Amino acid sequence: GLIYGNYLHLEKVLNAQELQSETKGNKIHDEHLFIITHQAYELWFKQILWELDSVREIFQNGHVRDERNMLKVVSRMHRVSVILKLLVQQFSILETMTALDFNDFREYLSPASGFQSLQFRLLENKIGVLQNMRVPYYRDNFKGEENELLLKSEQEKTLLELVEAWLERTPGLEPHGFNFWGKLEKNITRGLEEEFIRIQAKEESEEKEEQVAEFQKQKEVLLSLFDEKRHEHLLSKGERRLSYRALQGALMIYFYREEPRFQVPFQLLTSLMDIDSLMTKWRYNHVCMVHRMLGSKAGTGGSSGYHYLRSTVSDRYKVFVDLFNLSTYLIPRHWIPKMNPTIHKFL
Amino acid sequence: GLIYGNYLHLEKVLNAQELQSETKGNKIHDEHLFIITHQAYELWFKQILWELDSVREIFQNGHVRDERNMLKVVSRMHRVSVILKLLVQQFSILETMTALDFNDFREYLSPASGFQSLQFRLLENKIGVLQNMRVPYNRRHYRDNFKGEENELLLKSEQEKTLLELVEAWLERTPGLEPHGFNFWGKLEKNITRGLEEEFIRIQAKEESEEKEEQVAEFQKQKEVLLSLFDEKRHEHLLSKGERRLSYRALQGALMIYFYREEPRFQVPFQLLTSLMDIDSLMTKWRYNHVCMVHRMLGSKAGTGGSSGYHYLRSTVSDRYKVFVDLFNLSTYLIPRHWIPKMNPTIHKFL
Amino acid sequence: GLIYGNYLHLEKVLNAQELQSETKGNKIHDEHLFIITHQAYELWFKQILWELDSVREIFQNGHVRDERNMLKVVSRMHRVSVILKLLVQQFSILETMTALDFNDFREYLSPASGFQSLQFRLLENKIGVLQNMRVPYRDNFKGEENELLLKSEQEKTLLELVEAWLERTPGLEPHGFNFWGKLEKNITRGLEEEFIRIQAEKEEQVAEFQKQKEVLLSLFDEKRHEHLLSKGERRLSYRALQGALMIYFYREEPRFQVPFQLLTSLMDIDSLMTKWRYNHVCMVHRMLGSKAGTGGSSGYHYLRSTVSDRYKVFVDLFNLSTYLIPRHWIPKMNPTIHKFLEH
Amino acid sequence: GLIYGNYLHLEKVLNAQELQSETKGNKIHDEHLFIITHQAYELWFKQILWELDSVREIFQNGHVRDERNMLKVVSRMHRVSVILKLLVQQFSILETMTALDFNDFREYLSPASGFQSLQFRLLENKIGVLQNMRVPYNRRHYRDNFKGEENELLLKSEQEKTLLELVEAWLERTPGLEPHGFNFWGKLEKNITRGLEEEFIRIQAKEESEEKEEQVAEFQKQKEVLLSLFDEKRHEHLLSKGERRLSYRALQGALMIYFYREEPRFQVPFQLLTSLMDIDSLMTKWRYNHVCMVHRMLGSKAGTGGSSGYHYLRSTVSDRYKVFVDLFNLSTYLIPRHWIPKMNPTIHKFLEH
Ligand code: HEM
Ligand code: HEM
Ligand code: HEM
Ligand code: HEM
Ligand SMILES: N[C@@H](Cc1c[nH]c2ccccc12)C(=O)O
Ligand SMILES: N[C@@H](Cc1c[nH]c2ccccc12)C(=O)O
Ligand SMILES: N[C@@H](Cc1c[nH]c2ccccc12)C(=O)O
Ligand SMILES: N[C@@H](Cc1c[nH]c2ccccc12)C(=O)O
Ligand SMILES: N[C@@H](Cc1c[nH]c2ccccc12)C(=O)O
Ligand SMILES: N[C@@H](Cc1c[nH]c2ccccc12)C(=O)O
Ligand SMILES: N[C@@H](Cc1c[nH]c2ccccc12)C(=O)O
Ligand SMILES: N[C@@H](Cc1c[nH]c2ccccc12)C(=O)O
Repeated sequence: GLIYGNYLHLEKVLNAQELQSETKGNKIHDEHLFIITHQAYELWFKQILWELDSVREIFQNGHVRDERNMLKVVSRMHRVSVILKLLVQQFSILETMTALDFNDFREYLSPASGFQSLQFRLLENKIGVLQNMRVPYYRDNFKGEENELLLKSEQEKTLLELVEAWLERTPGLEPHGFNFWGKLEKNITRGLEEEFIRIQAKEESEEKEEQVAEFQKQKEVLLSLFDEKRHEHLLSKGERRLSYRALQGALMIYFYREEPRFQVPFQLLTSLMDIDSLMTKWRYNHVCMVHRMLGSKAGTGGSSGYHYLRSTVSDRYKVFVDLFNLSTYLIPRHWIPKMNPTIHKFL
Repeated sequence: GLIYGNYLHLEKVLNAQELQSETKGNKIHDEHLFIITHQAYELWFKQILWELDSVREIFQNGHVRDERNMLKVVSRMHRVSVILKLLVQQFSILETMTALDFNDFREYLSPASGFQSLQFRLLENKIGVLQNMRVPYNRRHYRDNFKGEENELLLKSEQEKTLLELVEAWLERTPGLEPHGFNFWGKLEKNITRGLEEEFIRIQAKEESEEKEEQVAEFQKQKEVLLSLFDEKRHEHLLSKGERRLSYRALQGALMIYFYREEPRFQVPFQLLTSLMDIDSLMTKWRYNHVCMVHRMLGSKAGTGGSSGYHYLRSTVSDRYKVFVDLFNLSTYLIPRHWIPKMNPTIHKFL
Repeated sequence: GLIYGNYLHLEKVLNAQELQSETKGNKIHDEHLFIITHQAYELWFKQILWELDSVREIFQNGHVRDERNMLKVVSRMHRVSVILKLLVQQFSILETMTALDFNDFREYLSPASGFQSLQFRLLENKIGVLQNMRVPYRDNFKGEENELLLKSEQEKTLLELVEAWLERTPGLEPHGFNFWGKLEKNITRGLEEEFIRIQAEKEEQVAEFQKQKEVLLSLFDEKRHEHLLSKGERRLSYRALQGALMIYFYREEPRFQVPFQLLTSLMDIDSLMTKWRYNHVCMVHRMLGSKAGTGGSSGYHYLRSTVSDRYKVFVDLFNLSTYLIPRHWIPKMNPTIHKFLEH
Repeated sequence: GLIYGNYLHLEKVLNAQELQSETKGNKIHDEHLFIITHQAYELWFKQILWELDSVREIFQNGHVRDERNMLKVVSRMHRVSVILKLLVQQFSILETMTALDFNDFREYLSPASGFQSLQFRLLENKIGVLQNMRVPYNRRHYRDNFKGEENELLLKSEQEKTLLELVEAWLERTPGLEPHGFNFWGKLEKNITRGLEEEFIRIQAKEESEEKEEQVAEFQKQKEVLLSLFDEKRHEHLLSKGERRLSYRALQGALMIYFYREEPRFQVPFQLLTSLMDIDSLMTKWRYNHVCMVHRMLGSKAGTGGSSGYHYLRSTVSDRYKVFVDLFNLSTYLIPRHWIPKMNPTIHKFLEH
């Protein structure tokens, strides 16, 4: 019964290539590569959305609470990063088209543009790209059911929100349990006092002063971790994304990552940072290619082109910026609150 | 006005995903990845066919005679190797599927298989894989997967001039082969004979030892192989055994381009021969990346397509599928620079 | 204060390039690429040995028994896979050397060869390639190096250390969860239940079933395992094989999640090691055609023979995919066993 | 008899791994990966310099004039691209180190940093990064990080002819620019003037609508930009600001090679100009891969080298470091195929091998 071509619906996939250059009586060879490249990107965007929606659902329905499901969650998020690595490398194919050959069919593209990629916007919204923090110069380019899908993607819970809620339930944050945050503040305070005492002991000098100057900056940054009102301020400015408690959960997972219950959660947090890193690399690879194709010419979508695309390579689009910035507060191993054999048994 | 999704016919591309697991009311999540991965490979096969047919046409219609067209030829053949590099890497995506999760939807695939990939067979044929070259199982079982217009397209792909045949005819016309002109082959036989005579004298001069006795036997091996190049009867014998594919005169053209590659008229031609070897290497790396994956997916299990599975696929990782094997094997006959026939001012100007 | 160049000992690393063509009064430009490529490969071989020895020691010193060390074990084995991926890709650099430019300095290399790569042999040995299964190596070494290589053959391999760990896999104990007994029962019921279905298209369905029955029930023949094991065609003990299959089937159970990742990584390393070998083959074919190597091998022909399951140490982890069954056949796990496989 | 290990001097290469964490009696496992990764980069930087210096010399000694050398020049410049491609991908290895594990040995590194990579600075200089276009970090020149011979070597790298200067000189001699010959620049201005006039007449002829106002606006913009290409004084201004790098005549040569790339004598030259943009693109991609990894390693911590760290590195991902920016920006002035000045059989014959 089942045949390869029918199974893969190749009657659709391999009959979707219509050169506008040809339609308008001036067939240009490289337009075919241009079409295929975009169609391959859109297939992989569909796969990323399939994986991403399935992970969002595992969080939203509480399946993530059952830790049996963590291999599936980390495997699928790792799989998204493996797909994004290919999409970054895939620009190398379209770069075998010269700007001069591109120029021969560019006129037939106006006013279509990548601003009309539904799936790219769905992908951005569902990971959790800030709606206000987008570069000043998006949903205007969409109508009908597509506009509806995009609104759903903006209103439904993002991977960021769902990871946030899960980080807020991380074991060990309980003030009457392990009391991670209280102990951490106590240990950092005591650690810094002892570091100062031994800087003071040294003989007055340009070096000692440099050492005091650096200690004072590091002290201010480390203790700023414990300033909740500062966090709330930076939250409202969109410079941070995660709730204060979610930050505590993530830092708990970082410090105690070798504890069996935190091993795969540490892999997940690593994977989320990988996905942000590969999405900005996708953007910058797109940028470097567009510079060769357009120079300083305006895009068919109405943007300044090259200059606009450069502005999207920015932490404005880094959804898990907080997971990166937590590296600001790494401390000597021996300052990390100790685990009692009971804390160990629970993890 | 033109819209992105309309331009790219995404109403077809993004409505072509039907999970057979779901159609039998037992939806398996990873079947979606399986479908997208094959669909992406088939889009790229279609692009390779588009590049490959355009280059076949440039050879067939004689446009290749105008050397203005050589940048276009080498760019498109290089583009094929860049696409094949991505397709080799693309297996890393499907390797994120465990054998256990694959096993949950495999039953819904039978009897469909990669043997029913029309485009993969069109690609093999159009580069110039011959029915004889295919491993016994593959040889006849390959055409028997296709009916109607699909079978018509495969017949055409075998009946029409292959890239091998078209490159061969072009290599036969390589400037410098002309016995009345630069007479490459005559001068090469003379210089290699003279070169071997000087080498035999150098070795014969050496103080007697074990190391001399070794060099003598090694020299005698190299002399046998190098002088065998000029035995056209031996060339024809190896053609019939399928050990060589190119005509004797095309082989001479290939060596001309290798030795004189820096001559301006042979610069892009040398890039093209490099690209043809690249495409053979990447086709066989594609085959071997597929083998390594299938081994983890099936172990010793037989394929849905009817083959032994892992064991069959290993047999396709063979030089019998290497269309431009002769371009690789010409490295057997590389000689010291100072043995290569000199070009005087007259022949340099012509190139 | 520490300085970058001093820290990295670049006084050594960047003063280690001597072109033999230039030493013999005939400097060939592309020999520099040739030297750097091999040196970069050897640095990464050293890094893989560093990771692989550290993981061997975690198994051998008992620390792997502490399941808090599994993240470290899988990260380091995954790191080996990421290094090998780069090393496969790294052939693309040396392939920018034409066979004709290589031919200009090849004469200065004899009789040196890759057969004299100490680290490559150490890597093969330490993963657990056995000397009797090698395609017809220590003859190429002397003194301290021949010594290090004998140690690499005599000391516990990653295959042996993983074998011993797989034998202790929870759920195998006959008095306990009794996985192997339960699995045989369920596959026996599974097959005779399908025969009943099939016997009630119809010709080929009877043939395919008897093929499947024969193979599946052959899994339970321990005598047959020991035969193929002694004949070098299998590598893991029968109990280790049961552990592996336990981890495959129950991989989602928290305590088996990172172990499954580890089994996936061991298969990735075999796959990438053979891909390294095959990329080396594809390049050497263009460089040499049918010429014999400076090492005294047939060259291209000998290298092809190393692209075989003779060199696939974890071949058993691949072949376990032969014996995969419908998931409803897998012995159900009660709340008693489920709680034992929680962290 | 030559031995593998002796040939590759592995007695040096594989005895250069000293963990500072171990030297201070606290050995950290991942410091070994850190050291090997930097050592591999430096081996490849040396190979890039070897290729780059060989190609600089082929231009400088005048051998580039004999067009039989063009396969060698393009092969070696493409080889630099292939190496840089691997170096971009190589960051994936060091990314298998967590920020937590890096934090366990970071203390033993200060005040060493990548600001002290002689070869990275040599590479930047020899391609043609402007010293006055470099981003500052401590109000002083990057070369303050170097002393003695290293400082001298970097000075020579700044002073000696860069790849940009050598390519520039060669572009100025591009056949077809000579006003008494093919007169490319004269014909191009004439053809663009005509092209724009015929384009205006076509817009003038449409019925008054938003579509016309769009086309009139879009047209007068394209008109301004294209005609600007012929303003030599505008080019000289932008050249002094460092917004352009190539002389006006070199720019003409590059555009000649773009438009007539298929002419046999311009085929390998067009490949070279493509390779030069690839190298700019792969160097900036190296910088951004470095940036993305460093964000996870340090967050907003200051660098051992005295920079702001992540924030400073983001500022080097900039057209300040794009040496062949003019080759990219020429795509601004691409025109319809039929506007390109026609080649008669005489110039066709002079641009054949
Ligand atoms: C010759 C190749 C390409 C050129 C010249 C190009 C040009 C542009 C330009 C100028 C923009 C900004 C909007 C505008 O004014 O049009 C843009 C945005 C975009 N392009 Fe491309 N593009 C190319 C290839 C691709 C490919 C292969 C993809 C694959 C999906 C893609 C996806 C996008 C997306 C998703 C956007 C929206 C990005 C954002 O707003 O952040 N582009 N492109
Ligand atoms: C789980 C993944 C895969 C498995 C288990 C698999 C298995 C097989 C098997 C067993 C065969 C031999 C014919 C048969 O008996 O069925 C085969 C052939 C083939 N497969 Fe795959 N395959 C996989 C993925 C892919 C992908 C992604 C492609 C992409 C196009 C592909 C393309 C082919 C082609 C073209 C053939 C025919 C090759 C030849 O005859 O030389 N396969 N595959
Ligand atoms: C032009 C490039 C190369 C050629 C022609 C070449 C050739 C050969 C040949 C002929 C052999 C078989 C032994 C012999 O007869 O000499 C061999 C083995 C080997 N080569 Fe290479 N090789 C090349 C590049 C490399 C590189 C870059 C590495 C990196 C370390 C390498 C590592 C090895 C190793 C480890 C072996 C032993 C493999 C085994 O016994 O399975 N080769 N090579
Ligand atoms: C954990 C990994 C790494 C970290 C955290 C790191 C951090 C930094 C930082 C902070 C700087 C700015 C100067 C400073 O204040 O120290 C820098 C510059 C640099 N790093 Fe790295 N780096 C890493 C890996 C590497 C590697 C593997 C290379 C390989 C050569 C490298 C090469 C450089 C170079 C050349 C610079 C100077 C770049 C410029 O000025 O534009 N780094 N790095
Ligand atoms: N699985 C539990 C506990 C939990 C929440 N966040 C975590 C992070 C790491 C480990 C466990 C947890 C839950 O989802 O509520
Ligand atoms: N926006 C591109 C054109 C383009 C790129 N990708 C596309 C996909 C569809 C339609 C148009 C495009 C330009 O300005 O040149
Ligand atoms: N272009 C000419 C001459 C030619 C044939 N083969 C070649 C190989 C290399 C260079 C030139 C040629 C032709 O097609 O007949
Ligand atoms: N032949 C494969 C199944 C398979 C792989 N790729 C496919 C694509 C379409 C249909 C079936 C397949 C097997 O034996 O398991
Ligand atoms: N950690 C225990 C139990 C164990 C052995 N092998 C395993 C495999 C998976 C999970 C647990 C185990 C041990 O080393 O003896
Ligand atoms: N064995 C290779 C030469 C070779 C490859 N890699 C080497 C490293 C060191 C010494 C020699 C080599 C040949 O036969 O051509
Ligand atoms: N080879 C000649 C002519 C030349 C200069 N630049 C070029 C660019 C492309 C083609 C030829 C040239 C020279 O060096 O003066
Ligand atoms: N500058 C880095 C440390 C570093 C990265 N690479 C190095 C090489 C040598 C010495 C130090 C380094 C930091 O701030 O953490």
